[PDB]
Amino acid sequence: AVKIGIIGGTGLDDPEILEGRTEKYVDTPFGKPSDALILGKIKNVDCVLLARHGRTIMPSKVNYQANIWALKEEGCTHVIVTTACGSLREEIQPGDIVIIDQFIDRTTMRPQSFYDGSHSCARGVCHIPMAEPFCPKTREVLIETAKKLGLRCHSKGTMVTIEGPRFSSRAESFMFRTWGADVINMTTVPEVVLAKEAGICYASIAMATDYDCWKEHEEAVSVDRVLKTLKENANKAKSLLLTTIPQIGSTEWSETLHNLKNMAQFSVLL
Amino acid sequence: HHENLYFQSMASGAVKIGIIGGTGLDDPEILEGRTEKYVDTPFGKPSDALILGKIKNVDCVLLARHGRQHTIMPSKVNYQANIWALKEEGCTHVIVTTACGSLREEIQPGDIVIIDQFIDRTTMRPQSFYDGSHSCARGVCHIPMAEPFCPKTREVLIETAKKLGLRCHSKGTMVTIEGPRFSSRAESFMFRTWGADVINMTTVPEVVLAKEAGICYASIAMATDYDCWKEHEEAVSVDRVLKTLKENANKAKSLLLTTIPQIGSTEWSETLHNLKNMAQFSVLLP
Amino acid sequence: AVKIGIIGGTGLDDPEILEGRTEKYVDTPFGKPSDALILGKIKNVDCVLLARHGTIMPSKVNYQANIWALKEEGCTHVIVTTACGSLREEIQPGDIVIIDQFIDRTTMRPQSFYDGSHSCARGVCHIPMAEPFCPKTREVLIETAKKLGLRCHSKGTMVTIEGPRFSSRAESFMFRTWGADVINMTTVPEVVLAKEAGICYASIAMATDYDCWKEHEEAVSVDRVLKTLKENANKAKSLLLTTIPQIGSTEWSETLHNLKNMAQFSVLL
Ligand SMILES: CCCCSC[C@H]1CN(Cc2c[nH]c3c(N)ncnc23)C[C@@H]1O
Ligand SMILES: CCCCSC[C@H]1CN(Cc2c[nH]c3c(N)ncnc23)C[C@@H]1O
Ligand SMILES: CCCCSC[C@H]1CN(Cc2c[nH]c3c(N)ncnc23)C[C@@H]1O
Ligand SMILES: [Cl-]
Ligand SMILES: [Cl-]
Ligand SMILES: [Cl-]
Ligand SMILES: [Cl-]
Repeated sequence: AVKIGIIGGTGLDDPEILEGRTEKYVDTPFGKPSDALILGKIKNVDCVLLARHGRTIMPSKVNYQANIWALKEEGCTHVIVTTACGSLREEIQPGDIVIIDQFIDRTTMRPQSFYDGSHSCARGVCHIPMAEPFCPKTREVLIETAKKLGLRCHSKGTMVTIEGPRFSSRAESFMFRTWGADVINMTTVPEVVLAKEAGICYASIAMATDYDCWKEHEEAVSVDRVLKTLKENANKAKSLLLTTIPQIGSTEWSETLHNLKNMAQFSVLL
Repeated sequence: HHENLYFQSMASGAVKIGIIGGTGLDDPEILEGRTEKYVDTPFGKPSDALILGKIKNVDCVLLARHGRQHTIMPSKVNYQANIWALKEEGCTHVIVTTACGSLREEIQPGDIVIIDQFIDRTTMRPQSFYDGSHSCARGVCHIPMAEPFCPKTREVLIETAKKLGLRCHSKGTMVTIEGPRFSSRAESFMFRTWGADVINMTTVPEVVLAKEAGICYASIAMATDYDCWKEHEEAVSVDRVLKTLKENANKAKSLLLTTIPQIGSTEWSETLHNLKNMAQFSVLLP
Repeated sequence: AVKIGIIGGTGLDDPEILEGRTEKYVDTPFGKPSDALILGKIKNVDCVLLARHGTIMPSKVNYQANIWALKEEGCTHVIVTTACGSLREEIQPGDIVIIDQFIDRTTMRPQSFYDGSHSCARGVCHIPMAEPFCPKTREVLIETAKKLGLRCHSKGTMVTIEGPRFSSRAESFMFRTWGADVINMTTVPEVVLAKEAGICYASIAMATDYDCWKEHEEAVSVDRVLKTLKENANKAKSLLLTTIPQIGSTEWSETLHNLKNMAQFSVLL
């Protein structure tokens, strides 16, 4: 029974889309999620929407633990998120989609495990594998769905997640390029890590909104530029989600989820 | 439009320089109309009292980063309180000095580096005023860092160093490490490959916060050692840094003393207006 | 008077090895060590054994308390063993690496005793890290590995990640480009703190996997690490046991004097 948690689900909380709507504030052993969980069906598939920043909060301080724990406890099998990001590559243009497959962690202040010694709900030490952080099957549906829509889309990409809330210096932007990063943001880590500990199939839709500050004869990133590009291109990620959702619903998952569950279980030392 | 014109003394309808690490400037021969003032901020107490006065007829505010008696690790300096206090005093500009390690052969111990970029290797440090917990700084601030250092100040610093005939480097990338330990040799080498030119423990987040405050910030970096990457050269130690600082402090002091009046006679309204705008348009609110 | 603190001393707590055994729980100004200190003689050399995980995630190990306790017991030397991932083809699972450098990728960890909050450690300490690992110990380790005929690497850079998660593949690749050779979760800040304490510290790294960078190879997992450790723990144990008496017979007065001076002259008061 597929149930899709959606974080950053641009415009999905709408009576024309979300049927049987219901809104639910929850508590978790890690605290309160960013906002109420919005429950309903989209194209006959059970979904749970969660707004990452609420509606106020810096990326460093988002309660990623509470957010993922809540989605797990609601019964989500899948999580699909959207994020804005900066492009670190010429061929990734503003407005393009990137179905990211890897990350580089540049965060510093963020808890990244549920298994923190302090919670009876998550006993022991968890060393979760991260060789493949993102759900391959969901990513493949995202890719094929983008092609069906005729959208500019990149099939793979490495996201460097910085601590923020400041944007990167130019020396930093250049060094990230040399480390192999393709796109840059402030939220992928530790969301992806925690979803993996929870045995959830997690994938990210990244939309490039600027070229950070590395580029020649190009204007550097600002809040205003991001906000304008998002406004011009949000419709893309929304169509992609909306078209992906029913395909997730009709796909077989038992083996995929069984392996995720085993991987998470055998990562824990008691 | 408006020209700032005078006629028979009358005009129709203001630089203040915060100085952090201001080597030897707290001296009656230099600082005229001295006054000393302990302050509170919404982010706590600054490292030390603010020393107020005029230097070559320009209003200045001196602040010791490690406090009087150099008692605090770079990780635990209250950068928020320091920058907020300088802002609240009315500083338009901040000029700091820092010691640093050289990562490049051509940056010799004793050389000045007018840095233009940084690489953050800190881990423990608040880097914004807009932290959700202060009514004085509401919302989320994503401040741009493409050009972290005030270009106009940097230019005056460069041209002033040339006038004095000092060995000086016009650009440079500072890697700021968390400390208080110095870098391993593997770290030192990797920093070189990332493009860092000098190394220290304080530039981040001082530079970031000044930018959020709409202050024109520049740094005078003085190389005191070659860190530990170098052949037929002895590695950094507290004692080597101290010795090199002592031999070379007169340089940064002259540089400042000669820069100060040039900042005072330069036009800033447009520069500060743009900084103010950049800071304002960085903040998100519902 | 040589006294060897041993962290991760796989199988040394045994009546056939540790003579005059005694077990001692201690308090330090930085809290409780991971576990009791096990005191005794191994091949007539005074040792102190400490179990690093006592259960506890690497981020939350009390490295300060562990090193302080070993210092307070009089340890002149610390020799540790660590599992690690290999970032190089020629460092095979089961190999020993006598590491000589580190790259810090930790974020949450106190790395000094001189934290402003302890009268036992007043002021600011800027310890040098050009040579984080005791050269003389390392040389004995290398020569001893050769005598035993073990596969051993004379140098190596350890990247210490925060954990508890393993690295992504993008991370694994980038660590290679930075010059790291092996990967773990504990070397930093253990090595740093031992240096502040004036202790000659060296590390025996045993590769247990190839992390996740490699082709035609299966990625790291808790189960793979554990299996490889089980098959190869004997090697580090024989190496320690054979190193210990050579440390005992070596002259150290100048080496320790210089470490003591280096630590002392690092402190601003
Ligand atoms: C209300 C809409 C406008 C928001 S602008 C600030 C957002 C954008 N987020 C992602 C983001 C896009 N480009 C980036 C870049 N170059 N570097 C790092 N992050 C990014 C992070 C952040 O919290
Ligand atoms: C005035 C007291 C001098 C004590 S020496 C330690 C000082 C020097 N600061 C800068 C500094 C110079 N060389 C460096 C190097 N190689 N790496 C990193 N920082 C540096 C950092 C620190 O707070
Ligand atoms: C006895 C417990 C075994 C559980 S496996 C997880 C252990 C192994 N430690 C070292 C370790 C080996 N391979 C590594 C890799 N690829 N990356 C990072 N650390 C490693 C870190 C950690 O605390
Ligand atoms: Cl880093
Ligand atoms: Cl983000
Ligand atoms: Cl510094
Ligand atoms: Cl480890």
